[PDB]
Amino acid sequence: SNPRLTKVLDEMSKKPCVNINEIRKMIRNFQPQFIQPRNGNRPNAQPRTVDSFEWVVRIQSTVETQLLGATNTVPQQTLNLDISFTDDSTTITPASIPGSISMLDNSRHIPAIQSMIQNFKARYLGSLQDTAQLQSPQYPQLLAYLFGQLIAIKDRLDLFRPSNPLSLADALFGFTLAQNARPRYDDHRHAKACQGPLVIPAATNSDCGPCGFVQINANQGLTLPLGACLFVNPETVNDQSFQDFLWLIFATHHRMPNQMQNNWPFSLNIVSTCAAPGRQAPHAGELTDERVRLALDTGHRILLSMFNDDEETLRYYQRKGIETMFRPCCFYTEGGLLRKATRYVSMVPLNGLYYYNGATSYVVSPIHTDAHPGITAAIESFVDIMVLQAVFSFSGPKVVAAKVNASQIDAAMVFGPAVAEGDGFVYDPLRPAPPLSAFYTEFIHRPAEQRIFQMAMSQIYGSHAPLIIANVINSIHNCKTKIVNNKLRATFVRRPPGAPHLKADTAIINRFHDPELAYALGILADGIAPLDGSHEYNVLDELDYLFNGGDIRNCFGLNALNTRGLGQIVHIRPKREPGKRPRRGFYTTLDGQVHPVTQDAPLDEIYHWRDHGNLTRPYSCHILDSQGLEFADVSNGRSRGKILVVVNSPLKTCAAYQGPSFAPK
Amino acid sequence: RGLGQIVHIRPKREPGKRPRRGFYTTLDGQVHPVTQDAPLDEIYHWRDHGNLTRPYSCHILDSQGLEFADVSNGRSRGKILVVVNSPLKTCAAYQGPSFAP
Amino acid sequence: LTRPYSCHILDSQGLEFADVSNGRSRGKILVVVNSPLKTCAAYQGPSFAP
Amino acid sequence: RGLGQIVHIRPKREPGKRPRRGFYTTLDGQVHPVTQDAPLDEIYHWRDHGNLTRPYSCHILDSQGLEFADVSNGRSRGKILVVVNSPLKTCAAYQGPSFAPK
Repeated sequence: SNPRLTKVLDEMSKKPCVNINEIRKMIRNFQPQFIQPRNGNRPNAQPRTVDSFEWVVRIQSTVETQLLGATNTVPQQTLNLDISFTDDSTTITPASIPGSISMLDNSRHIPAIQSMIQNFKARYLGSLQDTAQLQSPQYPQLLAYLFGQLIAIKDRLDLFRPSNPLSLADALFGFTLAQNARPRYDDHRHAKACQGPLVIPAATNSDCGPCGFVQINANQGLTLPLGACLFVNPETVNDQSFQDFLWLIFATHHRMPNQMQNNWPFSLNIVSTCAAPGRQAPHAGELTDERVRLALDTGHRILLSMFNDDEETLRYYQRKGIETMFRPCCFYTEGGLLRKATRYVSMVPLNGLYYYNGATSYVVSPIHTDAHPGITAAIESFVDIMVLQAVFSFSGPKVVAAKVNASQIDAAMVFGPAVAEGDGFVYDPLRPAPPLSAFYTEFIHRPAEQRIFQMAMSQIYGSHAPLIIANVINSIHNCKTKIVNNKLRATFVRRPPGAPHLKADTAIINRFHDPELAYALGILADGIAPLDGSHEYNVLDELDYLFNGGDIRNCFGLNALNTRGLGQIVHIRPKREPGKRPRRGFYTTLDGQVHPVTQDAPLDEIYHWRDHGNLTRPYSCHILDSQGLEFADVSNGRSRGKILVVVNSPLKTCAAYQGPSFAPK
Repeated sequence: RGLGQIVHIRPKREPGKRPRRGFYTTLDGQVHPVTQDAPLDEIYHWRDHGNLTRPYSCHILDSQGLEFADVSNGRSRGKILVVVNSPLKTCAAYQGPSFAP
Repeated sequence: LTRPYSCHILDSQGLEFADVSNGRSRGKILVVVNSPLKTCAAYQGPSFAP
Repeated sequence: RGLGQIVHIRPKREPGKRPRRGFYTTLDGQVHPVTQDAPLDEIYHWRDHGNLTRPYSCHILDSQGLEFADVSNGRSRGKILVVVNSPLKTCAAYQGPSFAPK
């Protein structure tokens, strides 16, 4: 019993959303055109070490409006997307909910492992023949996360070509470092990486690279260690690339923050049937580019075999790991927080029994070889943040404002039309700000911003939907981020810890980036209607739609003429009620003031809004309420013409303007 | 002496139409909005002259969309007593005509 | 986390409860319990008052 | 002038028998093919004279398996005005017989 819900569901059924394969196909293979620090210009030559956490590759995209009837031409705007590309952040949390993390099934690792432990094992420990005690939990997650982090290191070094280079292996290990200095990469204020040169662990009897080793032979003993066990044939253990891959994984695991390092120990250790190949501990210049690449390849093969050859969750965890160092940069001065509350993947210490003999499959294009995986991971994340944006805004702007002496019992005041009763909260400013998990959770549980999310994600990803959905929900539940009174100034990565202040002391908490990108990519978009082609506009009625609780962005008939001469086009007068009583009218802006209008007068000096061109803040709630207005016309015609807007962006996907939406017709 | 614990003011949520911020207009045209329900003494004020207030002060010109709910356990309908012992009282004490008896 | 069986109020007779807030006494709450000794059967066990 | 980000060409989206790929043949012999979605500007990329091209040049002879998806709502159904003034405009200039496609 909800007409809007059923209408939207039927629409989404009519025009299925574009599954992610198109996004991957489009983004996989273009190099960035230019990379520069977010605020300013790049220097002549890049410094020795990435040290300013603002460098961001950007993706230009512009809009030009064009129409006859206006006084002068309209200047073009630059809607460009940015990618953080330097700053670090955590993404792994221990919390969980039912679907947040699942354990794989060792239904094809147990037969072989038992048949290989029954024969080559001293004939005095007894016959095992039970195939039921080999039931340790199967959680091969953290390996993929570390793999992703390693790929991220590689990509970050490649993009920001430093002046004096070093081999990726050399930079990662950091042989020629100082006592407690930062690694060659990731050396800045926010950097979180174990400093100092990496230390090889020890010179024990049974070594097989960085991890422990146990053999199964007659004149020996057998005792499976506690962590994970990767049972492999003697052929590969004595191979070369595999040893290098193990060393690389170990190396990237010891650069995590010390505390998080203690939480999730690197417990891998291999068991086979041949003599232990002593640890090699490469140093100075043993590993080189091609050898590293070969090791990466073999490691990817190993991980795929560990995942029951799933390759869709593997790519998921790999993306999530690579996301600690690449991520989209917000676009609105509000502060770019919608991402910060959706970035957590639950995890558990690795464990289980794994057997690896061959390949069992071949993937045409794995993530680790696609010409800068960082960008593709960042955009793969953005294509989800935008869907979340679309679902939250399904009802209204969902503002959160500040008022002094607000009741510390309930924080729900009605703001007027265009803001549904549920949303539109308020909070005292002089006390610590709210936690921002006290709103989102309340938003994504209703059976209107839930089913939409369900079906949209289902269409985007298909069978491997639940995992993402479940996980993101968990992220919302425990997010410590808080709302703040500051601005990002549109040329920063983080709020400058000075005294930026809000224009209206309020924050809209459901906008992350302009919906135009959502339309272009084909994903779901809401509210705001698309602007790419000829449009019939009726100012005399569009403006009316505005003052009764709209937003200017839908009203592309106004922005065109905002200061091109809208003045001598339309007048506003209080009301001409021919009967009961001649009362006067007024309107309320996003602030409290309720300045009124008494007589006929040109519109240009009654509202007088800032003119950006044809790209205004979509959820700014310019006017909340207004009663008693007429909007007379002051020119025959000249208020029922045409307008043409052209937007060309480099990320136009395959099915660009054929996606579901429910913006006013 | 009360009216901070006896009566509250809240916007009217009666129909299913768009919620609107109730407002009332004082004498000088200062439209006052009432968004979040609050105790009455925090929304409107006026000097206490006991029970002799300026008769025609024209306090509130108009108001639209307002509700008044009490928050005291049924002791908002009390009785009061007033005594006016003026020294220029005459025979026809209160027998004169009026408009609103 | 209050003591489960503290047996606070044994009995009461003749009492009424009326709210004095404009319809914001029926809110929602969220609780998170990330214990480190969670097992596979997270919450699938039987009970008495589901 | 920007036809590029207006229309895409893709091989074919036949929902049944077989996903084969498409190609076109120019006036020369070469039969260079098209496999995936891509902007039109780098698949044909013809010389631009303005609004007066060789009328009988046979730019493309054959093509099988193409779709021409649109990549912008509208922006591909507008108007155009061409003015040609020549000094030899005769008396009855645009009132002569012809059989060009309607």
